Amino acid sequence: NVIKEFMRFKVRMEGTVNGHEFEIEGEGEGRPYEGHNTVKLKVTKGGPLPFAWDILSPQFSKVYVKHPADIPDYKKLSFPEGFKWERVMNFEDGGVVTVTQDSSLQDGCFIYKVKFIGVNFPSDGPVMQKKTMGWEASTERLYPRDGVLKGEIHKALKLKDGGHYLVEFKSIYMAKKPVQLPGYYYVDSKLDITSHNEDYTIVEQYERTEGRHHLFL
Amino acid sequence: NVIKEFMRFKVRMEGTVNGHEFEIEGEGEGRPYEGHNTVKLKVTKGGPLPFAWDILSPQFSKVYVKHPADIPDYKKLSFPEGFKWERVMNFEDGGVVTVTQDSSLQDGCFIYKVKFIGVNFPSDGPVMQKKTMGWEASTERLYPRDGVLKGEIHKALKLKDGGHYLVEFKSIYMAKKPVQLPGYYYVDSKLDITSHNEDYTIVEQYERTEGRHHLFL
Amino acid sequence: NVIKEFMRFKVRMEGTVNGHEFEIEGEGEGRPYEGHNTVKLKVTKGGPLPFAWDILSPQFSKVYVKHPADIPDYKKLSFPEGFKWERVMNFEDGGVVTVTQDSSLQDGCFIYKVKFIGVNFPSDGPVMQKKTMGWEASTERLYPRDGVLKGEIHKALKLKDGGHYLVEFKSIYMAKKPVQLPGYYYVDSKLDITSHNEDYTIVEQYERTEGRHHLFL
Amino acid sequence: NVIKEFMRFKVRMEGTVNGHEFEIEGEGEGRPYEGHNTVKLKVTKGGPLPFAWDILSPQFSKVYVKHPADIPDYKKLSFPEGFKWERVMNFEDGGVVTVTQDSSLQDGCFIYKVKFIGVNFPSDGPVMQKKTMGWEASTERLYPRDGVLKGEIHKALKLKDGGHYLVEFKSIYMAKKPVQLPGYYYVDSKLDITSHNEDYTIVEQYERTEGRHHLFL
Repeated sequence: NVIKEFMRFKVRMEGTVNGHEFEIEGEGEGRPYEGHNTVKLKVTKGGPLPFAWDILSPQFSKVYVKHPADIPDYKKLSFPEGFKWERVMNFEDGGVVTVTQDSSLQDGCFIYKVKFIGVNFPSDGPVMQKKTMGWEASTERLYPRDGVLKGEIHKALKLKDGGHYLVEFKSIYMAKKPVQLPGYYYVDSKLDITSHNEDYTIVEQYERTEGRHHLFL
Repeated sequence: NVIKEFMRFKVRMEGTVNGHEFEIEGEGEGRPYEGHNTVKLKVTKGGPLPFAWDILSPQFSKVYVKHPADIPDYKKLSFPEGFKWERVMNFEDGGVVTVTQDSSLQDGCFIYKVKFIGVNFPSDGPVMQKKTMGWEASTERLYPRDGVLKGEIHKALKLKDGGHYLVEFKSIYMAKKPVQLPGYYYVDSKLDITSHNEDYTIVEQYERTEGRHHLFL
Repeated sequence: NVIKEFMRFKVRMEGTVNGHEFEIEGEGEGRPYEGHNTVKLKVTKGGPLPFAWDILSPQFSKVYVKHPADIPDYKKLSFPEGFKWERVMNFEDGGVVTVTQDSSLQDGCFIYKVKFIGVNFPSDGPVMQKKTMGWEASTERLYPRDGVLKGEIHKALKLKDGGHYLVEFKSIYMAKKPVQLPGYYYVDSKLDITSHNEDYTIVEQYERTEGRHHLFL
Repeated sequence: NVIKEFMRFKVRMEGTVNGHEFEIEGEGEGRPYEGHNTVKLKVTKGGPLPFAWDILSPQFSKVYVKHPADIPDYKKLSFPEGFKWERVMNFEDGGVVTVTQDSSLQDGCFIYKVKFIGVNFPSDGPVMQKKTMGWEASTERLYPRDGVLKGEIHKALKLKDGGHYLVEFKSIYMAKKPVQLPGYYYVDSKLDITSHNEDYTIVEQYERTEGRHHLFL
């Protein structure tokens, strides 16, 4: 087995939001079978960011989702080769983001390569004015489709003046080799920003993430 | 107590799907504080239906959602006056449905009046070809907004040739009198068709529905 | 040919916007082959309306669209039997409307029966606060699909304090019996509110609508 | 004065579609005040492309749009500094694309830098199976919003076996310096693939694009 009880990872993101180009690099670690992982990020180019860090936080590790024995762990089974993941984030005020990523395993460490493009965010909106205060804990709905695994989430960012800023996530997970696909299931996640410097150029995150069947089944 | 341990309801739906006009009348019952109810429906006009019954099933009782003590039960608190609910159902193949309903209390019995309009369903699609096999259990994401309660769900209809037919639900719950609104929370639901006649003109449904905080909190 | 150079019509709408029920009845007339028609409406029940009239204005006659000889006039050809039309109106601030209609012909007079359900409009939004000042002239993109005619438009309502309120229209035109379908084409339209009383309970409208190929063809 | 009657351009694209990375370089020319331009493209990395070329064709020069004297030419006025343009392409089968671009003027030649991310395209769909055969001529609806110029289009890809594959374009044009914005208007366009080799690694395109008021005004 190539996936140990403790695994480290390296991540690199090249992105663009409302015309602003940036590059982020980071290191992370966690326990794949327990559903715990952490990551320390640094904005290497284009810093400081003129937008909310929160839109970038869920783009930095679903191989770390704790899966019970009866639910095929598609993402873990895809290794050593790995998987690719794609995403559409539809924000309630017109903002749209598409993400494309490659997950590989090189010398016992997971390697993540992310590309991000965020467009149509209002200048006076919560993203461009940094009015967000982290994500609420979420629940993803997953199912097999077109030979790959897909998942959707109704997420929300908490606001400074109170209230929520709603975002719909549509994710696609694609294995680099044909492996076992699960049926209809759910993934609960809670991402927290554990520490950050004043301008968000150095950020530390934590994520608890577990897969399960619906409670009524 | 205005809402008793055991409550009955009467429901009437006037609808249109792909130009086909129909009317449905029903009678139901259940336990509001336990999170479960049943309903028997009869197609009084426009029978037999040339589309999947399943798209109509979740339009026939959220006052029956079991809520913990720490989550304000907005829908129960709205009574004797009651509440109105509205909904948008966005199907993956282009089909769209808007629903509008009024919930009142007349002489110890809940009265539900539903109006349904379903449009843009492909003639060769699972709705018009009756290829659906019930809903999978679901999880609604709720939050307060614009002085009322809103909730969204990523639902799915099971297909007989295998696979899923995806539908996004967007619901709005509006009290007739200003009552206490809850915060961010979730409602798990599971609707089953318990019995039906050959042409789906007489149908019986069961729904278990419970409110809760996200499992990681 | 059952459709003459001058044709009259009568229309009735039963609708609901944000829980508010209403009924509208009207009489109209126009010239089918010239591309223009007029209509006088009166709110028979639910008057005065607490929302903007403008959202109802495009639901009151596409058989009146002028078509050149080289573009099959599907809607005119559908008569004496007639056609049914359905619509989805997606507003930028979340408001969603579905409309279903039946168009028939009785002794030289077209009979229109409309059902309208409008949901999710913000209470402080331009619809519920009556801040709209009529529609801008529009351009519909049409094409045949699933044995019927479809069309989409990027429309906009002019705002009182300046700016626009965007709405995407998705319409489906369905002949009761199969008749010749056109290919890809466009329809230019301009609807005007010619007169109205103070509370919009009596309203007169004018529409100019003509079909054409794209100008670069 | 800076934009001459005849202007040349260089374009570079770094993109990803369904996990497949590619790079495209090209050179074009045309007449800005007349509303027409040409471009020759070469796939420099990731060739041959396993998807339809057509989705990339409209990403390679709106400074070339012929504008009448009464409609402020925002994009031409933005020069020598230039503009940035962003886009969302919503395909009817779930595919989503976000594009971000930078347009500048260097040594009397326009320089275009494009980043493209395409996600959620079905493996058996029109894009991944190359079932498309060019775009139909289109009509963009433009308006000023949030201090910038926005435009939406209901586009369509012609299918090899007949019918259309629908795509909704949402574009945002942002000048690098505060310049005069137009009002509500339209842009007609027709993009043709004039020449290509067997695997689409070398492609030549032509575009005729002109701005105008609605025909009824």
